Amino acid sequence: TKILTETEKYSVTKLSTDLSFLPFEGLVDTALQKALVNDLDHIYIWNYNSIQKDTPICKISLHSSPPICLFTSSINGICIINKKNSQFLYFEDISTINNLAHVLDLKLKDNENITSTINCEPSGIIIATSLGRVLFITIKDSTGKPKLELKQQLIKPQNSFFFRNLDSSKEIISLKKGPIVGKGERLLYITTRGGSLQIWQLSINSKSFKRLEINIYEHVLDSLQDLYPFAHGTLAFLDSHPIYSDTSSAHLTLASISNGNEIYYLMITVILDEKTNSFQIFSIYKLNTYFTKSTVDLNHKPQLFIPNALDSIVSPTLSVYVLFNNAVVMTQISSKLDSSFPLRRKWEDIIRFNKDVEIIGSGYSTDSIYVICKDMGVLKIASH
Repeated sequence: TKILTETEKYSVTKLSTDLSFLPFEGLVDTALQKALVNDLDHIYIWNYNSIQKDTPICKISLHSSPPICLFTSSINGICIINKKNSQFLYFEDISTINNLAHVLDLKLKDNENITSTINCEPSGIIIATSLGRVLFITIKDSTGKPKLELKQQLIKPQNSFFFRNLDSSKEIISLKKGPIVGKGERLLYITTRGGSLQIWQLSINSKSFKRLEINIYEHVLDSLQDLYPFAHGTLAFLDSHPIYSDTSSAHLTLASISNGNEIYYLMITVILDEKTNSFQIFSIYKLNTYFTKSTVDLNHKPQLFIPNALDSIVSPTLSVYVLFNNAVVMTQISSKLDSSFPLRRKWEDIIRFNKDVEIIGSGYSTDSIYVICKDMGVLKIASH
C-alpha cells in the first residue's frame, strides 16, 4: 500500500486492493472491512484490506439506475433496494447465493424514488424517498425469525403538491442511527433541508414514535444574517451528524448559502434539550477552503462524517470530514461543548481531486474515512 500524502496534519493512503475487476456505480464501505460496488448488472464485494489480491464476491441482479445495497448482520446478509422500481429484496446469507430471496413491494407513487437508506441494526432498515416519506422496514420477529415487513411509515409523503416545483423544505437530507435503548429498540435522527431535526425511537415489537422535533432554520438564519445578508432566502441544510455515539443531545449540521454566484458552506453545532423540547446553537464554523458555482449542478449532495461519533470513547478534538465530489474538506473542533473558555478552531485543509476522479463510494470507521475511486482504488483518509 502507498501513502500518497503524509502531512503533519493529515494523510492519504491508497489501500492494497486494486479495482481492475470493474470495467455508473454503487457506493459502500462498512466497518465489517467490506467494500461493495454495484453496476446495473452485478454487485462486487471484497475485503478492502485484503493486501494485493482479488477475491471479489460477484453477485448478479438481472437477466432504471443501479440499486442501493446494504449489509445486514447474520442470523452475512444483503438488502437490494430498487430506487424507482419500488421493490425491496433481502438475502439472509451472501454465501447461500446460487445466482442461476425475501421480497417487499413498497407501494411508491409513480413520482417517487428512494433517495436515502440506512441500517438500524436491531430495529430495522430505514428508507427515505424523494417525496420526503420515511419508511421503517424490519428484517425479523421479536424472537427474530428472518422475515421482512414494512412495519411503519414514520414520515408521510410530502403533500401531492399543487406546483411544478416541490417543497424543498421537507426533503430528507440525513438519516443517522443513534444509540441502542433496549430489546430491538434504537434511536434514529432525521434531518430535513428546511432545518427540521427529529429524534425517532424505533422498535421491532412495539410501535416507533417521535421523541423530539425541533426546527433550527429561523434561529440559524438569524445567527448568520448580519454576517451574510444573502443567507436570507438561500439557507439550506445539506447534512447532519450526531457528535456523540451514546447521546442524542448534540448534533453537527452542514448548510449552504448563496449570493448570486458562489455557494458557501457552513456547519452549525446544535444542542437539543429533550426535556424542554428546545435547542441552542453552540457554534458556527465556515468552510473557508471551499465554495461552488451556482450554475454548476449541485446534485451530488455532500456528506458529513464524524468518525469519533462511532466510538464509545470520546476524543478531546473531533476530526470532521465533509466530502464533496471535488474534494474532502477536513477540520477539527473540540468535543467539549461547555462554552466557558471554549477552545476555538485552529485548523482546516482540503484535498482536491483531479477532475478525472469519479468517487463511487464511501464509508468511515472510528479513525478514518474511505473513498472508492473508479480507476484508482480505495483511499483511507485521516487527520491528526
